[PDB]
Amino acid sequence: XXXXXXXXXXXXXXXXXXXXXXXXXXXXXXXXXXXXXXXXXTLIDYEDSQSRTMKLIKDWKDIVNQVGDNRCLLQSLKDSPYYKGFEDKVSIWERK
Amino acid sequence: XXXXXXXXXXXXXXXXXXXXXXXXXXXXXXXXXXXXXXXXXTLIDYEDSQSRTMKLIKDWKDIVNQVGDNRCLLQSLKDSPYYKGFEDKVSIWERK
Repeated sequence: XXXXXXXXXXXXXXXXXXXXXXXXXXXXXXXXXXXXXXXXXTLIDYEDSQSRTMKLIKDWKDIVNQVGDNRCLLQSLKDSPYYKGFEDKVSIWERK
Repeated sequence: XXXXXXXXXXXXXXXXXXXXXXXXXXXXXXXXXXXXXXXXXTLIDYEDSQSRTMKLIKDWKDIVNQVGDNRCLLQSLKDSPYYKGFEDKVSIWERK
């Protein structure tokens, strides 16, 4: 609204300013932690020679490549100058 | 997907219940998180027999009692049913 873009002009500017650093990082990091893994491990029924039953896993590269993307994304976050205030969550996701 | 939300419906109702807990707890935790930065170690100038100069510390109990309050507050957070989604930050502040 025309009245609100003036009245809130400072709150809007400061947010856009911070877009170069902490806020963009915030967004991307939240997404990385929310995703966690590329996909749930596939549950596939499998049968051996002797008639047992078992669920097995497939599509591993889909899962592993997401992990590699997340680790290199954390390395990309390690180059930000505002990393000193957010290092502690990065340690969590690093060890995880 | 429709197949997904009905298939996972058993979890969604319980996750909402979990959320009610988690939000109430989270808000309380936020207050503790906001607190930590404010405390300042006492700094004072002191002089020995031989005329050196040194800054020293006082008012220790003011600092230590806040730490005890924070640890028992974390124990109070450990009894919440929504602790399973927020355990990882509690581990940070526990070790810290």
